[PDB]
Amino acid sequence: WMPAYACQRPTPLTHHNTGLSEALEILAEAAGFEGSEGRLLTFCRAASVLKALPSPVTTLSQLQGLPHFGEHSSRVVQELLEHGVCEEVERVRRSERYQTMKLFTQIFGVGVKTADRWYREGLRTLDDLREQPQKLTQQQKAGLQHHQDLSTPVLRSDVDALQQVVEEAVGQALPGATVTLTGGFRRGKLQGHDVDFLITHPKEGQEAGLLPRVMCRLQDQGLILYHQAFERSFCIFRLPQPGSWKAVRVDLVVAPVSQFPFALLGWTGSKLFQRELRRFSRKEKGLWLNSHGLFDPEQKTFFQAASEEDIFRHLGLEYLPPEQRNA
DNA sequence: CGGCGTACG
DNA sequence: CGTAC
DNA sequence: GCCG
Ligand SMILES: [Cl-]
Ligand SMILES: [Cl-]
Ligand SMILES: [Cl-]
Ligand SMILES: [Mg+2]
Ligand SMILES: [Mg+2]
Ligand code: NA
Repeated sequence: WMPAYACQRPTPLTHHNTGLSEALEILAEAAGFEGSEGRLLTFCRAASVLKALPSPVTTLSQLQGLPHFGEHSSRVVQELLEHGVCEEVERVRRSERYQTMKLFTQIFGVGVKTADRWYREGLRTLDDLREQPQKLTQQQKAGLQHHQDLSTPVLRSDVDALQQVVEEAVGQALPGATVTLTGGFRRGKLQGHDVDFLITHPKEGQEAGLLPRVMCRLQDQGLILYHQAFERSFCIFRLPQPGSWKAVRVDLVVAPVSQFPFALLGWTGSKLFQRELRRFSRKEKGLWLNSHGLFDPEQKTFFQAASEEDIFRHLGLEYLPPEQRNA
């Protein structure tokens, strides 16, 4: 009744089991902070199953037969159904480890391994990190300086303004080039932690060398607070606000038009949706999927796709619009 | 038990 | 090591 | 942690 891969089922942005999925996602996050990738994936997948259900889970029997619910995930749900709280989840939430790893990994430039090393050195607060800049990269320095703004949700209102500004620079860098909104906003989210754009040009090959030209133009307009031949840029942008401005994370990616469907699919996400789709591709269909293409390793050939619809058809999956990829 | 997505900066 | 979905 |  419920297929086992998230790419086999529609997952809307808002759903009927918000509280249950949020709890499982706490345990998933905590597993990641400990390096337990398998447990992170199971808890993420169990959470996603609940997002795909057509109505609220009210009784434990409704978990019977659902993929990715075993003893542990089912006990979490049972406790939430019976008591409104799961003791394990609440213990994680208030733990010094969870709170500090979350605070540290939320920094742009800091991943689990860096956060964990700082944790073991006894560091606990952003001010702890500011006092020891000897230990910070230029990227991490930027992430820490801008941390407060970057912690403030980006709004869909902000996105339209940013896109016009990116389009202006893109059009000077390469007339005819296009800018497409991707990531969470393309899936219908009303706010986000960053804004994701995919850039291409209708004439194959004309996109070569494009992103340095775009970045130089944005920098000359005073709009770049931070950035690093390249085709992906992870920037911090200066975004107007009434009488002031705020820093916003923006990701720019260039793809040749031949690869655009694959890049659009990949950069539209969700992150879990894409991992599940690539796992499905490889394990169920024997095809290797990434944001550049879809490879048949028996015939040693790449599938040509003109659309995301083509890619779903290639993989034998019913098409899901971006708004239903919120796994 | 093995597997757990796959890229670029 | 970090980044992205 | 769960699937196959
Ligand atoms: Cl694990
Ligand atoms: Cl300004
Ligand atoms: Cl990729
Ligand atoms: Mg995003
Ligand atoms: Mg992004
Ligand atoms: Na980070």
